[PDB]
Amino acid sequence: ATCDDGRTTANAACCILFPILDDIQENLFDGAQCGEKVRESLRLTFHDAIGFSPTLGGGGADGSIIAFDTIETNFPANAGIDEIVSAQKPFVAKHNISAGDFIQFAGAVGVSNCPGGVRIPFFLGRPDAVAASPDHLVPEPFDSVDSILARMGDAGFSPAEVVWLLASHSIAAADKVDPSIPGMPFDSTPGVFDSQFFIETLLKGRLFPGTAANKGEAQSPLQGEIRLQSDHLLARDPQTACEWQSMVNNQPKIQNRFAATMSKMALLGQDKTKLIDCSDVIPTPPALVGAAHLPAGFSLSDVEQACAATPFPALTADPGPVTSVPPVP
Ligand code: HEM
Ligand SMILES: [Ca+2]
Ligand SMILES: [Ca+2]
Repeated sequence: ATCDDGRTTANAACCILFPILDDIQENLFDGAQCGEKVRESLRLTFHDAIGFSPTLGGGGADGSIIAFDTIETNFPANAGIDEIVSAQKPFVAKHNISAGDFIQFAGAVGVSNCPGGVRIPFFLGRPDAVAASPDHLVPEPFDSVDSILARMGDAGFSPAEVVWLLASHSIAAADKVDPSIPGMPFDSTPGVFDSQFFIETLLKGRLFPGTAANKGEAQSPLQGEIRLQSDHLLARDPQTACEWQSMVNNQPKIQNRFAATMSKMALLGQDKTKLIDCSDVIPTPPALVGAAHLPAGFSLSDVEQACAATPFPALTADPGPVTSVPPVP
């Protein structure tokens, strides 16, 4: 099919997505930047979709977190999610797209803004949300590895898939984990979708980045960087450690596994065969910037070898003394 200006798309239905693309790039993503709203939008795709259980209920990737926002944004596990829900609501109302479609579309478009990012498949046609998600379906950073893997598994994700989805934390920061110091990222490159998150979580912890250890927080190897306890444990757990370590300096795998598993997550509670493939609408992301490295002042001795099958790859450290991670703008 073709759109008004002759651009090819596999289905004519996808043409309605282009004005939505332009509007969000300009008015949600601050001129197609990989910034705060991109990160919050990626996070929202998860908080919307993970509200899904074959036995416990929830319609999954159905836009319920927007359509029933007063209920869902008040779940303890959804702390801080109100701001991005509130920012996205006018776009949903203004455009001719369901809330479930908009959330996943905004996430895929956002990721395409990030250097090293990957194009996530996108399907159009999710119905309006039917009911609010049940509470207690969103994993929390203080949950045990077994609890987290059981909840994600109930939703349909294997431990390896949990690792692949956690590539999202390569472009991520926290406001609620430690309320005193908002905007500390989970890796040293929160604006670059790269392997630094998997490297840095495997380093021996050194400090608590604020003035307090908070619930759900582990020791961080870097000042200005925050480490979730869930990430700390998943990096090292036998169920996940070899998968975690394999992401290190493996950009093609990070991209490929993230795209595939995000697509699967965006379809929770949905039937892809009743939807329309509009993947070709998502822009090509900019290429990776920077390279895999240990932070400056670190050596391979700082790695906590958790994978038994294979040793950590022999990365080199950035030059100079150990430095802090600047807060995200
Ligand atoms: C599997 C268990 C997970 C846990 C326990 C977890 C936990 C967290 C926490 C505590 C935050 C910080 C919230 C705050 O204080 O502001 C966060 C941020 C974030 N999460 Fe995860 N997460 C998980 C999985 C995922 C998945 C599957 C995605 C996929 C899209 C994702 C995407 C993000 C993003 C992009 C941010 C950054 C938000 C921002 O920069 O504003 N997370 N996560
Ligand atoms: Ca939902
Ligand atoms: Ca990064």
